[PDB]
Amino acid sequence: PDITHEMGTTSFETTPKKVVALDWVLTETVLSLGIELEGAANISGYQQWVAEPHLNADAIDVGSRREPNLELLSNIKPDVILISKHLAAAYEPLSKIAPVLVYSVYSEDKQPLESAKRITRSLGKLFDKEQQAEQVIAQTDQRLAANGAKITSAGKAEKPLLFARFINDKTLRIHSEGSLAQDTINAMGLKNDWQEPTNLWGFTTTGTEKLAEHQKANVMIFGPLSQEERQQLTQSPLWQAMEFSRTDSVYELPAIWTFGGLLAAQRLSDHITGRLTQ
Ligand SMILES: [Fe+3]
Ligand SMILES: [Fe+3]
Ligand SMILES: [Mg+2]
Ligand SMILES: [Mg+2]
Repeated sequence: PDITHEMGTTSFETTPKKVVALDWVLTETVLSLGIELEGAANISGYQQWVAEPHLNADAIDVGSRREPNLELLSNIKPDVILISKHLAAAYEPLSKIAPVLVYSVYSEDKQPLESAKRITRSLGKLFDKEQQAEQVIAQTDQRLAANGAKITSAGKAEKPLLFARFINDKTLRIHSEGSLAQDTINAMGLKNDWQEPTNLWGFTTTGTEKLAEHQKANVMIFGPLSQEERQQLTQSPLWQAMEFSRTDSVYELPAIWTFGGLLAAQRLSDHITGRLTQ
């Protein structure tokens, strides 16, 4: 019955049935184990930026990731509330409503894939889904290796990758050390063209002029992009001047969460493999 999390040890004499997750990677992880959410933070955002796996029908929006709705959470009476250390200032208030477990995929460890495995195992214990947890972990490692072997065998692993989130006309997040994207492509035997320092989420915020020092890369642009965002890239003199634009070496990915878990890594791996070996 005793579960350890980042704020100590909690006992559950029955598996918690009504589950709230207050970040999207914990939402993804709960869903990865075949468990439904009573509530999740910012469902319209999860739908836009995460997309899969699909949240269950009856899931209630319990506030923003930064501002949980305490009145609503009190009314819906969860059996467990899942947060990261990024919401630790809400630990004691949420604790008055229900048992709170603290799990952080993104920490100063900067090993998101390994953290998501550790956390998939803890939540597998919490929900009596340990076998399902071990298979999500094994299938993640299987898919990365197999996709890596395919890309390498096709002679497509030699060109380095640049992973970019569009922020505005003049601003990008480039994903490298500590990013889900980097843990994924490292496992697939690919090279990151970005070697600048990153925050604990695994990205550097940069100007778009920095792309000029990375023209030999295959550029992967995270989805989704708005019509206005995509027109800004299509029409930008800077982007159209870059070698990767002239050599058809720019790929727009679908909506896959850059701060997601094992299922995000699986989907990102599949889509990269598709684009590089089509
Ligand atoms: Fe939010
Ligand atoms: Fe964000
Ligand atoms: Mg999140
Ligand atoms: Mg990003």
